Amino acid sequence: ELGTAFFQQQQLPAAMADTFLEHLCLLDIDSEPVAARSTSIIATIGPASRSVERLKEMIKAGMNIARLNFSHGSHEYHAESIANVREAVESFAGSPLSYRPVAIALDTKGPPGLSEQDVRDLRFGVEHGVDIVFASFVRKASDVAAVRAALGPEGHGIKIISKIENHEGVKRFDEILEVSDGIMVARGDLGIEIPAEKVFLAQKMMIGRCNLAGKPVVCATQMLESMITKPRPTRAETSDVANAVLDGADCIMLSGETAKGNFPVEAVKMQHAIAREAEAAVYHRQLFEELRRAAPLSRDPTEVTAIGAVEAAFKCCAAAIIVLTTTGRSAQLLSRYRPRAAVIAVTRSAQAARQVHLCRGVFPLLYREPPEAIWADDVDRRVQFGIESGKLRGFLRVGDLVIVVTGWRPGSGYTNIMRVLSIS
Amino acid sequence: GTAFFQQQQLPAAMADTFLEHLCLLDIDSEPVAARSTSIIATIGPASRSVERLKEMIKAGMNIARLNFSHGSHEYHAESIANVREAVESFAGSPLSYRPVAIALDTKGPGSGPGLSEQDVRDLRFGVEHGVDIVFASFVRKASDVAAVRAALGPEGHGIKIISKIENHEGVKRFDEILEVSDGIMVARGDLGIEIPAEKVFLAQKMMIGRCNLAGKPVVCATQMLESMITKPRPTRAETSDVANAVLDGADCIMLSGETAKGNFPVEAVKMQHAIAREAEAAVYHRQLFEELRRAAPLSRDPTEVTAIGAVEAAFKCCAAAIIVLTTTGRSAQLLSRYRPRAAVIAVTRSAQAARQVHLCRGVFPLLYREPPEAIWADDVDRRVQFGIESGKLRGFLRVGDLVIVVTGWRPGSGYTNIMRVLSIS
Amino acid sequence: RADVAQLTQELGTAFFQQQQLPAAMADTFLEHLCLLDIDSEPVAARSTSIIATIGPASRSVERLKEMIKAGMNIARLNFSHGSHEYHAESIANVREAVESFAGSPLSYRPVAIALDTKGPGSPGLSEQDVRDLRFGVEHGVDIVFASFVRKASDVAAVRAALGPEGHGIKIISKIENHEGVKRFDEILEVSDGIMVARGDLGIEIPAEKVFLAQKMMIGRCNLAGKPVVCATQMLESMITKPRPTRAETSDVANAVLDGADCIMLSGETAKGNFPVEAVKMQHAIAREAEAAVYHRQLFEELRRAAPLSRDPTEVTAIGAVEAAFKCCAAAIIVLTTTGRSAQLLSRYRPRAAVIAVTRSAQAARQVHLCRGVFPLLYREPPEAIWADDVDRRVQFGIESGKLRGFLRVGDLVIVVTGWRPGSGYTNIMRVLSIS
Amino acid sequence: QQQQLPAAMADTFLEHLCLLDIDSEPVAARSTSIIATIGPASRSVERLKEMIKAGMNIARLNFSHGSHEYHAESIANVREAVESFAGSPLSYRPVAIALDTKGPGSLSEQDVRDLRFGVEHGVDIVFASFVRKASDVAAVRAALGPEGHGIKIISKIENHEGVKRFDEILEVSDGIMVARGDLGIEIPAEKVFLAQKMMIGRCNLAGKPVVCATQMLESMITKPRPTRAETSDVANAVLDGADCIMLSGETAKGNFPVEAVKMQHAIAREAEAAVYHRQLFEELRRAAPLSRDPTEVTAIGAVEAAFKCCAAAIIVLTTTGRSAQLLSRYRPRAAVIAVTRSAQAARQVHLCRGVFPLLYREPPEAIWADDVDRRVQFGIESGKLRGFLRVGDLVIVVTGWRPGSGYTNIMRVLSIS
Ligand SMILES: COC(=O)CNS(=O)(=O)c1cc2c(cc1O)C(=O)c1ccccc1C2=O
Ligand SMILES: O=P(O)(O)OC[C@H]1O[C@](O)(COP(=O)(O)O)[C@@H](O)[C@@H]1O
Ligand SMILES: O=P(O)(O)OC[C@H]1O[C@](O)(COP(=O)(O)O)[C@@H](O)[C@@H]1O
Ligand SMILES: O=P(O)(O)OC[C@H]1O[C@](O)(COP(=O)(O)O)[C@@H](O)[C@@H]1O
Ligand SMILES: O=P(O)(O)OC[C@H]1O[C@](O)(COP(=O)(O)O)[C@@H](O)[C@@H]1O
Ligand SMILES: O=C([O-])C(=O)[O-]
Ligand SMILES: O=C([O-])C(=O)[O-]
Ligand SMILES: O=C([O-])C(=O)[O-]
Ligand SMILES: O=C([O-])C(=O)[O-]
Ligand SMILES: [K+]
Ligand SMILES: [K+]
Ligand SMILES: [K+]
Ligand SMILES: [K+]
Ligand SMILES: [Mg+2]
Ligand SMILES: [Mg+2]
Ligand SMILES: [Mg+2]
Ligand SMILES: [Mg+2]
Repeated sequence: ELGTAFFQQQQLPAAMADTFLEHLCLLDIDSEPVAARSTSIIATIGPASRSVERLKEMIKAGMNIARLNFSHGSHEYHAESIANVREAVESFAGSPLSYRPVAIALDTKGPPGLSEQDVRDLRFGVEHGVDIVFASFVRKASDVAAVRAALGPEGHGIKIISKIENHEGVKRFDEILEVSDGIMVARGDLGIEIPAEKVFLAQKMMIGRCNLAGKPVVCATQMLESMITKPRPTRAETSDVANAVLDGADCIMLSGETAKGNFPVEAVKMQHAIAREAEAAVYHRQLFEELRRAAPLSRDPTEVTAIGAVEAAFKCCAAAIIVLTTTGRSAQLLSRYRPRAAVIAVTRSAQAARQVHLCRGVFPLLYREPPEAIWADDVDRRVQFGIESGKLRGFLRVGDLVIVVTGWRPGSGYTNIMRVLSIS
Repeated sequence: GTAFFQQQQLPAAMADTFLEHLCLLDIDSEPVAARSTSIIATIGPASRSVERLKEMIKAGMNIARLNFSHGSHEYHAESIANVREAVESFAGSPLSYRPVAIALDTKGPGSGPGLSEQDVRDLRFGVEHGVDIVFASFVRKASDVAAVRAALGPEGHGIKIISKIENHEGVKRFDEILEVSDGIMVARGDLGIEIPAEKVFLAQKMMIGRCNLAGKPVVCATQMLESMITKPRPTRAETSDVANAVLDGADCIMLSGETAKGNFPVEAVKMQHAIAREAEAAVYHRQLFEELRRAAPLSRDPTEVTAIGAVEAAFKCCAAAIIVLTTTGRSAQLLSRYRPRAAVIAVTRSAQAARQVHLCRGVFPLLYREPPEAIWADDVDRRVQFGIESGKLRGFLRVGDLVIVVTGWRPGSGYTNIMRVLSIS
Repeated sequence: RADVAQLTQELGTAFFQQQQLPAAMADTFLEHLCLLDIDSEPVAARSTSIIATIGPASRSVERLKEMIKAGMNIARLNFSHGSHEYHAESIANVREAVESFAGSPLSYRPVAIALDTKGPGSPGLSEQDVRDLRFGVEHGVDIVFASFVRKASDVAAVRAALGPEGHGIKIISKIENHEGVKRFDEILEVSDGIMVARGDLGIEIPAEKVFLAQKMMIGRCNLAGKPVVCATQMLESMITKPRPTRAETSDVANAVLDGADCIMLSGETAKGNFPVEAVKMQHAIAREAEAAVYHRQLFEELRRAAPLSRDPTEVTAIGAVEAAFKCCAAAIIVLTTTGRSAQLLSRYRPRAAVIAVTRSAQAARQVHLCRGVFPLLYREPPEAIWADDVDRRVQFGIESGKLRGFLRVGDLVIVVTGWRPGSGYTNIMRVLSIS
Repeated sequence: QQQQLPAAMADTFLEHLCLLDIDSEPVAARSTSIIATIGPASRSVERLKEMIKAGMNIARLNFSHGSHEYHAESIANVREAVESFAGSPLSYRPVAIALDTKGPGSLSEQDVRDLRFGVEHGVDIVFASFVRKASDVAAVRAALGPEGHGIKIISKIENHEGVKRFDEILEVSDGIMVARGDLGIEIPAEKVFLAQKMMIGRCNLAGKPVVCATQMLESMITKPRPTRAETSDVANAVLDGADCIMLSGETAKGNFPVEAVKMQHAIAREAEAAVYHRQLFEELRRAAPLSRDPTEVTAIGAVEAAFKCCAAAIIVLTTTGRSAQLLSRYRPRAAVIAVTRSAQAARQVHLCRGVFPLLYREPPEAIWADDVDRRVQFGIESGKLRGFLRVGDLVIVVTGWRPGSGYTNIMRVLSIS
């Protein structure tokens, strides 16, 4: 079986609780997190985190997405930062146990319409192959359409994460989310635009609505602010990181903590440590039931397979859900049900591998082997790639159970199969 | 469509509380799904005619009960043959053929402590005549079940033993009896004499609840439509009783004198069929599925893990059916324990398993007769297609429906591990 | 276990093995069913009232005394049979048997008298019904079971036929056809309660659908806080046989589990060979079924569904029921003029008996329509100080409770009273320790 | 509607989060008490008057700093600023005085001296530092002597042993303080939130006050506005179920002590309206054990009645504060207005969330029933003056059958004016 020690780790006594109150009462500081950290860390790259050597330390500390703030620097400066990130990422393309795809996100300066500088900076993003755009001061659905249009003919695969920074953005949230790929709760400007004591209501509301819609939500700004000058954060700061994860955030961000502060690597390490602890403390019993009850009935086989797979993973305490995905959509639909099992996404798309870091609990594996002549053989080779990487990284052991999600024919949009596999 | 959400008590099924669920029950909401609670009809003078048995199979009879408290071995062998003859008269159309189980109900131990000598003889008769199930009378402890198992010998290992709880000791030792039995029968006639009559409903509801929790079949028996022995229509208490046995969670409902000796055997089967369909639509699945899920323990068995994943997927898309390939019936039983609204269409080559799965609510057995294909994957698809074709013929499926298909990774029993979402074309 | 540990040490483990208390503490309905125990005996008094149809088998004063002792709470007179002279003799015999026990509170049982109308037959109120309803007013009947109610205007016609003198009579509309089921909400709004008349309903709609109509109407009446009666063929075989069938005992238990305030006996008591035994059987089943009710979910659902209220009687009633559940109160003693304060307690389905102390003989008979209400008729002349008249009535309920099994030394009771005399001013809840 | 009522009616916690509205303004009075540490920046009588008006309910004196002479001057200045508002008895705000001990280090003689100072100066609460076991609480209780029988002991959990022995400490303490500063050094900083949420949950279950403390608005020591993490932290302590929130250096030595109190007040009001009462009340009620105590039985009946009619307040007559504490444990949305003649109980009841103490200084009526009705009308008049009540509102009134402590057993539904 698994043993009594297995059921004492990763807050499993608190997870089995019949009420939220009992769940809180059963939280144990001695119950150690075992699962890999599922909340992605976005680190803002600036003078303090630009060097190739510093970026290697940040990748090792847990950075998944590199943010380039186009409110500062120049095109030449950000292109050098992008090249340094790509160089530090590719320095691990040898050791499979260390290679990790890192997304590149462009944060716009902001706006009567889209600013001239935004148009130029967005074009720069397309030309430099950025994966994500954090669009500043989004107030309505037409602002997202303008950013979408500026991403031109070559950039329609770039993800647009709309930053909600003012009262109008909060009030028009539903129409913005409908046309955006995700949302960033941009607390800095939001805390100036609306009373500071109301920001938590906007954060909790937007995270809840994004979780319900199955779209990524980023919690941003001043999460570990004091770490710009101090080697350890305050009690309010560690609490804030933990509570953003407990709220349901897919990503957490570092701004000045990594862009200009004295402790960029330590700030990433701190976010990693807190997120792991907070993910184990999530009350999955009620969360899954509520995501289940609130999500409408679906006749989309990818959505139907995803809920079946997450239910199966919870039933056997599956070590992982291995999904084959071209666009990342199959992994995103698994992620919306918040499984405790890691979602190992095997893809041939280098861009999808970087973009799936926006989805909580998705661990991308970029597959570069040449295709098999028989499609079913090519599928099994990718499933075994996910198992062998999982074994290598520590996610899996022989005798573990995994859930495998695939489709019935090649190409995106046909996911409809869930298999229960025993690791051999 | 908007009309779809009007039928099969779907407004009452979406209710957030049990009280609102009751308030939304609609007499104009027609049941659409196939009747999932099995009907056991006791065979007798009123129901041994081969032509009368054909009418009863068409009316909904799933299990033929042979009461060994009456008649000789020669009488019961003629009952078995008349049953098999009426069942096999429909084998010429394999897409509409209905398997019918044969159950032997023992006389019991009487003033005796354990397996009576007559029961030893009757049980061996059952093995020799290939009965599918034994309804073991007056089971009081786990050792009574072991004695019935021993009397069936090495050749009767596949026969299902349903322990009849008919007295206080059986109720008090219920847990140990259920652990070693394949299922339970709430034998209300003797139970109502052995314990105060006003307490039988507590024993019925408790045993049904515990069997549902254990995932084992439970039969509600005796006097369900008693007045239909002489009258063409039942009383208000009788229709209520049938509906409430289904709402309690019974897998099977039974007819005794109503089919064995009465004047309305076909109409008593039609009546149970009509009530069960209405009551199944009125089940509050929202709470029931949540509770069965929360109470079911964690499992490392791939059949069990696939079953809950498949039931969850079926609810998510309002799947018309869950088509499962099964050798012993176990994969269909594990689907059935989560009480899906979707019909569990079980495709099997075992004629015995096809008969025995009638004990599990919502399992519709299809007997596959074709010899195996050389390529195993093609043999699985042909059986899946046979389920789709049978389901289309029988009204379970239409083009455009979504179905969940449950299969395994290699031949033989015990390897179910795959769930597929399929669109009917 | 932690929420019942101190109370288990105080009241004892035997207290918590009775009245299905292990099944009542269950966290799910499934676990609640699994914990039902045939050895867990009912302790509480029977709360679902029994309506017995009075006919040739149950008319004698001596037979009626046996039926009152067996548990009959409401005597039904079916105006589809007999004559005015026949039913007046039945009424007089019921009143004579009821008053033969008027010697003390520790032995008095008030019994309501209900008139069941013949019906309209082939649209408006029939001329026979106008005559029969006038008979009911003249003979002081407490309730009218109005046959074949199809719309709100049918109820208004019955109310009009009762005249100015029959304003206090309760109108229980009988739902017997498809139109009455479809127009249920408008009928319930203007009626005092409902009767699920399963005999005609089972002929008017498919017999296999009657259970849906019964469960729906009971649920809606529970939600509205109005009495609902389950009627017809509950113990049918007991007309000739001394014991009922397994379906019949199941039906009675399920009507109580559904949420019915009253259960009825028709030919079972009017013409059968075992009228007293039929009443005893319904009494035995109802007590067992009341203990098996899953109060944990039921109370939560009645609370969540009941709208917010600014009526102090309504606010006091929910507070009193909550307090009674918290301490396992033996009773909730309420002072009432019309029965309304006791009815508002009853709508939350407390496990504690609602002992209603009233001076109104009619209200004492009519509160039998509400599940768990035990009426006590107070006969003493008023005290000079109103506060001391209130205290005397509360003590009358505590004295009847003490020597009637209900209350014991060391028991907690919840007492519900008002701030001024007259109907409509209930607003006080007190926790009292009995000594 | 206002006070997050659309989010409060939600059928799931997820839908409740989705319905939270920045435009839905808080209407109810702030229920989470603010403890402000008094030091050089908040010592002056004039500064203390502005802090009382900003929302300070409990004045904390940290015996890790200063001297007995210094803290006695602080106590006198607090009492002077509090009494400057006693001319209007319908608006007078009681303020508790809490002594925070230095601690044991490697019961110390320093602590024995400081605890006797507290008894001699009439302190209402002792924040007992570094509590590791039930015997540490007994030692603090012994040092308070026979004259300090009524002082509330709030045990500070600041290390691994305190967390592990939490249950035995809570059973003998009056309440708990989650002392996050030392706890964040004694255990990994990323685990403190688990200890905070667990201790708050267990105290809510036990019906005992819990204080969230340290670095809640830390940046406000030098800056006029807090960080986004800080406002989030205050809101989350209230959402966790904390009865009190604390300010240390923010009020003791910082440049913006009044602004820090105003900030905690503003956040707490917003966070209290965002509490999901539908699930919280049902969980507190299901988990609270069955009781034969009439005060306990009346308290749940009164909270249930208050929710049923959206009562503006629950007015309770209490001697020791116990009847108000038993109402508070069910977390009613209605303000618990506690009318008390004891000045000590009025100060100590600030430890319980949603309890608003009213000190009774009117002459006693000759008839006891008349005396009770006047204390009840006093609650109504103070409520009307302070904005808690309006004509037409419904209030729940909780009283006893006989004078003296321990006889609460009555709940009445009253319509205002
Ligand atoms: C002042 O902080 C901000 O307004 C927050 N924005 S940021 O965290 O993305 C951030 C980016 C940057 C720098 C600092 C910095 O905090 C910076 O000093 C800097 C300096 C020179 C070039 C680029 C940057 C840059 O991108
Ligand atoms: O998540 P996405 O983008 O829909 O990709 C899922 C697709 O990947 C697969 O599993 C395998 O497809 P490929 O063989 O083309 O990689 C498909 O069967 C399925 O439709
Ligand atoms: O329910 P059972 O008896 O375990 O049978 C399920 C088995 O049926 C199958 O689906 C088909 O197997 P066969 O080809 O041997 O019939 C197996 O893959 C699976 O293990
Ligand atoms: O239930 P009802 O009909 O509203 O009667 C309750 C009334 O009974 C009382 O408790 C006592 O009133 P009386 O003295 O008129 O009998 C009132 O204070 C209260 O208004
Ligand atoms: O809350 P406590 O400490 O039990 O005190 C509440 C007490 O207050 C009262 O309401 C009034 O008491 P006093 O007359 O002593 O002021 C009592 O009836 C009740 O017992
Ligand atoms: O731009 C941002 O990140 C903000 O304003 O918080
Ligand atoms: O054997 C039976 O069917 C019974 O006793 O009810
Ligand atoms: O009228 C009735 O009582 C009936 O139809 O059942
Ligand atoms: O002593 C304290 O208050 C702390 O350590 O947080
Ligand atoms: K920017
Ligand atoms: K038999
Ligand atoms: K009639
Ligand atoms: K200190
Ligand atoms: Mg900004
Ligand atoms: Mg029998
Ligand atoms: Mg009729
Ligand atoms: Mg400290």
